[PDB]
Order: sequence, then structure tokens, then C-alpha cells
Amino acid sequence: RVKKVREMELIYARAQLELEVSKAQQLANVEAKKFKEMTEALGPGTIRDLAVAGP
Amino acid sequence: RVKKVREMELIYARAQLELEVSKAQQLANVEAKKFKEMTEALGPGTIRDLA
Amino acid sequence: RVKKVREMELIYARAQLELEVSKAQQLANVEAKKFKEMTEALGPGTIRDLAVAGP
Repeated sequence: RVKKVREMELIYARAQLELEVSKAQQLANVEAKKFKEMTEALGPGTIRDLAVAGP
Repeated sequence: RVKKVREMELIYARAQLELEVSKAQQLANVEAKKFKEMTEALGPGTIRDLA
Repeated sequence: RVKKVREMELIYARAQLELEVSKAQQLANVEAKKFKEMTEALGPGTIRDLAVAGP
């Protein structure tokens, strides 16, 4: 009884595994290429001065 | 009973995954190219002096 | 009685093992390649200045 249900919690957790995996995976692709285009369209010297706004 | 509903919470979370993904994805495109045009139309020396 | 149920908790924990394994495994792939693309699209000097925002 316990073997079968928990070997199934095995397969169910394999499932929930992949869900959380690709969840955060493509959320990561989202925010990472977000800030990719952010800073690439910014430019090296532009963001350097924007952050070095201090004498 | 638990297998089927939670393998479905698998597919539903795959769904909610992609929702949050492209949500923040295109919000990111939004704010990033926002500040892209901001600082590019500003110019290097302009923003340097402004800061 | 105890042997059989707990040798099964063996196989069930082998299962729960692999669930937690690939859970954190692909969550790791998620966040790691997230910050991969983050900092790679950033660039060496860009992130250096963004963090060296201080005189």
C-alpha cells in the first residue's frame, strides 16, 4: 500500500519537479534577457555615468 | 486520485510558469527599452553632467 | 512486518530522493542560466561600473 502510493509520489514529484523547473527557467529567460536588452541598449559609458552620478 | 490531480497541477503550473514568464519578460522589454531610449537620446556627456 | 514496510520506505525515499533532486536541479538550471544571460548580456565593464557606483 505505502510502496505504490509513494512510488507514485515519486512520479508526481518528478512532474512537480519539471513544473517548478521550467517555471523558474523561463521566468529566468524573461528577466535575464529583459536586463540584457536594458543594459545593451543603454551602453557601457551611459550606464557607467548613470551609476557614477556622484562627485 | 492524488496522482492525477497533481500531475495536472504539473500542467497547470507549467501554464502559470509561462504566464509569469512572459509577464515579466515583456514588462522587462518595456522598462529596459524605455531607459534605452531615455539614456540614448540623453547622450554620454549630457547624462554625465546631469549626474 | 517492519522489514517489508521499511524496505518500501527505502524505495519510496529513493523516489522522494529523485523528486527533490530534479526539483532543485532544474530550479538551479533556471536561476543559474537566468543570471548567466543577465551578466553576459550586461558585459564585464558594464556590471563593473554598475557595482562600482561609488567615488
